[PDB]
Amino acid sequence: ARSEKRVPMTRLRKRVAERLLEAKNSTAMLTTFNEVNMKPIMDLRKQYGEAFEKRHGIRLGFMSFYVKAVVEALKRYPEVNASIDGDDVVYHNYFDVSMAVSTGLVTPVLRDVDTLGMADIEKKIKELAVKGDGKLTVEDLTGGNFTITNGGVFGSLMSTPIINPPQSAILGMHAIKDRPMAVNGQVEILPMMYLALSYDHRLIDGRESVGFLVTIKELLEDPTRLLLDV
Amino acid sequence: ARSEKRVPMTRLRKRVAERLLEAKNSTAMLTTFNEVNMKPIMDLRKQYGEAFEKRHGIRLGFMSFYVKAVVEALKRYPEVNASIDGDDVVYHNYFDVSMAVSTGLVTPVLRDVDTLGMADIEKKIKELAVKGDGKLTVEDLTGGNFTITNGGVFGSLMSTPIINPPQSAILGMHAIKDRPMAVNGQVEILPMMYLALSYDHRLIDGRESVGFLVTIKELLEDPTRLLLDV
Amino acid sequence: ARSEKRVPMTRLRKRVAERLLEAKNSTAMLTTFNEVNMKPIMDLRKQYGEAFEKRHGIRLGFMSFYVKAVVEALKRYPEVNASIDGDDVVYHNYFDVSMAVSTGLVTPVLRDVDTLGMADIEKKIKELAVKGDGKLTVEDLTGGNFTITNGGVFGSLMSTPIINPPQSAILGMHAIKDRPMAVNGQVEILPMMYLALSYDHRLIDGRESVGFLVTIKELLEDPTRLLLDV
Amino acid sequence: LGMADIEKKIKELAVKGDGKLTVEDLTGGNFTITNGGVFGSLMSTPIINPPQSAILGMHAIKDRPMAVNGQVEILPMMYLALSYDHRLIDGRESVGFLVTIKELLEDPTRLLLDV
Repeated sequence: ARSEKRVPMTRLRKRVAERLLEAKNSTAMLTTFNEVNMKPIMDLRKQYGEAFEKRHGIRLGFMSFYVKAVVEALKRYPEVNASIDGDDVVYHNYFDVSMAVSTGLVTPVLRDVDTLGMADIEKKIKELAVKGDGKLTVEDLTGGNFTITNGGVFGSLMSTPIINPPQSAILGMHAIKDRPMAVNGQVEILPMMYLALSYDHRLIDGRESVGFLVTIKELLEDPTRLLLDV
Repeated sequence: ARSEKRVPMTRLRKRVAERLLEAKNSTAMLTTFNEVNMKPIMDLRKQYGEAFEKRHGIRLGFMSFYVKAVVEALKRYPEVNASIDGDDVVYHNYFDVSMAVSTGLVTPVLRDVDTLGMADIEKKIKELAVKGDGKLTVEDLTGGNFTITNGGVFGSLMSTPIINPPQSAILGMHAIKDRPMAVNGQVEILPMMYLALSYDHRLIDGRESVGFLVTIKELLEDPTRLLLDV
Repeated sequence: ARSEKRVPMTRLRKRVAERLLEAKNSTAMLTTFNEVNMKPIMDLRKQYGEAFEKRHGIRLGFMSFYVKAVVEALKRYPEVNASIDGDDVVYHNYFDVSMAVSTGLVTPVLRDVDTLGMADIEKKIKELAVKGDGKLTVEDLTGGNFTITNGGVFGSLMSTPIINPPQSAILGMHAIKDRPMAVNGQVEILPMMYLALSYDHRLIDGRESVGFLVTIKELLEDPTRLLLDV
Repeated sequence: LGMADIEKKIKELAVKGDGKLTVEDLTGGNFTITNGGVFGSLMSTPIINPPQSAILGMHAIKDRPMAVNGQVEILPMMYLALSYDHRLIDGRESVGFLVTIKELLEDPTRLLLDV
């Protein structure tokens, strides 16, 4: 009933807090943005949804497309898939991608997503999403070379994600909103989504950060490009 | 007439500078953005402007709407209305909102805005705006749980506000510009304004920061929601 | 063939890294954004391109327009053209503008651009761009009061540039994209580009940062304003 | 001088025309610009002011049909007369001198680009 209520910082919250503070003071974090047209993917889902479910027992969603795109990007830009280890740059020759799941929020790791099929990525993601029960073992919460954080779920237009050290970058998805867009001289309404790539400028430079995000944009706007490799 | 002019840093400027530098190194500041359609409010003002003035002797402006919206948001998200006191989280059971007034810029405090009527908020805001004469006593400049900073006045499209410790977040208004928008399958021009909520990620998390801003968006786009509480 | 590859941080990369990290911890960097309509300039270039080339032997591009606009802005806001020297504010009475050229990226300096003609600025910029051969002497890489960094070249929509100490601000250009825009009640497609001005809030305040960017916007949207001084 | 400045100085002299015009003001000058549109002057022949070599005469701005990219449109047109001492200034120059004026007046931006 008094004007101020002091509640002791729980050890967990206290640990997290220090982490976040050191995450921002240890790195030279910067953020680059871009936008993507979710029309193509949304159509793929409308056309092959049922088929995909019957044939794989798992629903086709956005995530597998994002993860597939991220891996191809990580493949073209190993710098973004590397970490800084004191006086070293540790290039990882594998592809583990951390994926934020609500619970606070937690970062379970999808391992070797470069070898997984979409149905598979769709299943694993569900596993972790489901384990968020509270049965998330730290053997699940460790590692990861890159992180993808969703936020559209809340109605997030655009924002600045915080890096997750020792990782070098983080990709933040946002809400898909209809937005007027110029398309071949004509203005048309498309389901647009902003992408935010925050990165450690100590390791990753402009050209790369930009190109990394463009690549994601390209492969998401026409998944077929994954196949042709253009 | 020489190539360089060295002017000694005035003690005031020097104090401020150190503050700003420690404000950014002490916290894990992040920024989340969104946009609002100022059409509704602008209409309320056109329709009831005169009436409001005659009946209250004060002009109806944007501020009272922003402050009312902020308080309701602060009410739904006490975390954003709390501070971090060393090893504590101090939840404030009252509603003081700092409001940046030009002069440098100064942060006078509106106290217990949760009990004020719009006419009242309109008057108090004027008082402080007027005292910016230079009769601003520190009994006015202290406290505040949250801060609202206007910048549209200069033509600011969008930007990143800096937190004002010990406060946990800050809401930055910007210029209202006509922008094509998709409205029920049709593109229409609306008076849009971007909102930037910068916050201390040590205390406030994504879900909250996002939801906090969405709520503001919702209540500003239809003030009636304040009444129905939806 | 192993999962991790450790490559020693080269001394150069190591020096840079420390710099970037201290650039972000020493200052209270903030970023303000805006957008510009590149239609006007693009037309000037289409109309007078040939003429300009024949008469000056150098092609007319965007850069000279940006630099001319920046100088006029720097002239109206000396604070942005000043540095912080320990306990001092060093106002520079000259106009050197650092310009990022790819090679990593390097910041050659254009000296006294306030006295240069567009043809001249076009030539000098080419010199440095060409010396990027790798014949860039540090007598070229030193100094600079402000920095302009291009990124549209990569497809950069919008981003946050990092300040280059001892400098106080940095202007980041981005990709020019057609975007629907409201123009006198009618929606029309214009070649729009976002501008990001990051600045040291220890020295430069909102009003100034905003106004500095608006001015750039104004002079770029109608170069004639440089002549009339309005 | 900046335009604002030229605008002020011109006013000074226009105002001193009080009758406080000192010959220290009335001497010199390399070229002369004479306005006449003020009276409704369509076009005319200005007289040179020796020792000067030429003189530019402005005239009334009148709407006149004009061909503009295959289409006839009404524009606020004004004739320019450049009278000059042919002993020193030749055709090519007199013509080019006037064209240049025409160009820079039709698009002031050209002053900036220098084209």
